[PDB]
Amino acid sequence: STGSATTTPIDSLDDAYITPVQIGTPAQTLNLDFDTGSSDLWVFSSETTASEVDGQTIYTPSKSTTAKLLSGATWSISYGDGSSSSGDVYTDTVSVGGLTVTGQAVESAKKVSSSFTEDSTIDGLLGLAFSTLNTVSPTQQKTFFDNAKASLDSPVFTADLGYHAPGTYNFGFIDTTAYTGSITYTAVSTKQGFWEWTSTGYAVGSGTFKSTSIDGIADTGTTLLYLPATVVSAYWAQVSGAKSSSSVGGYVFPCSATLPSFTFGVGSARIVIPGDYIDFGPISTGSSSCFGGIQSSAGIGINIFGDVALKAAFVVFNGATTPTLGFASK
Repeated sequence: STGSATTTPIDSLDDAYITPVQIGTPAQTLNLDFDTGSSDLWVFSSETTASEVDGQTIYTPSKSTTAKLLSGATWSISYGDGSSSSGDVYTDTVSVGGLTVTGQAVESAKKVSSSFTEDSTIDGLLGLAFSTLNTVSPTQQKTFFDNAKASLDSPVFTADLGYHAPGTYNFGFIDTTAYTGSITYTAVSTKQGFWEWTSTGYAVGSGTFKSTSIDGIADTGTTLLYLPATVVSAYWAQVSGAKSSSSVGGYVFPCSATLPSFTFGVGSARIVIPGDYIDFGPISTGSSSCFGGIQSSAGIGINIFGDVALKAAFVVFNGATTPTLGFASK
């Protein structure tokens, strides 16, 4: 089997991408944030604290003939951005882009933190990290991809995120029309439950490539590219008036700037992030200070190849017995 679903920026900045997910019978379509940096499929639901729902589409398990309470199961998750959600769990039929998993753990939010409530466009998350990170207790649950894997033509999904445009998540096949050149595959460590790999280095603009190992995660659920402060300083040093602002919480640059590209290495291959991808627009409406899409990972404890990096590539999440990560230009 295969699935293919369009993923759509939630706003003009590509702050996140939502992918329609059918849950239950008859289908309830929720727009979920596919997150290769987490392993919970959780949704706004009929159970979510009413004051914490503001425009989201909710899953109502009671309207799904295939929903079953996973008795006693609860979940609680805190993301790298300080957001959180928790609740109970149903099993239900979940389809993504024509690919159906029966018995998917659908984690029903009772509580969501303010950032979720405030984002009316995101009805929940569909985690695509390793199921070892799943927060369901006392019985940890598998991700959608883990549940689908055995049925897929190939144990892979691909992320083809758009810059200011829809992209595609494919399950079980590699669209050889979706990228240029070859896919370069690179080793993954699952030791932290992430799609963790080692970039072979970087270049800033037309600058010489710096060969240096950068351990990071391929995280579709993270907007920006978070790299060691040395790399990020090197990048922003090439933008007149760019500065790290503690008040704003990262590098800002003059909205009048033309950003340089950022290249990151995948083995001997190079993925070029156009400078426009690194522009996250005014820090506040009407500000002439723009937020940078390349930020220091120093305060995180992990480098994150988020959407800024991944949308420059066709990315293969190879969930074979030995997982690997493929990057292609597109």
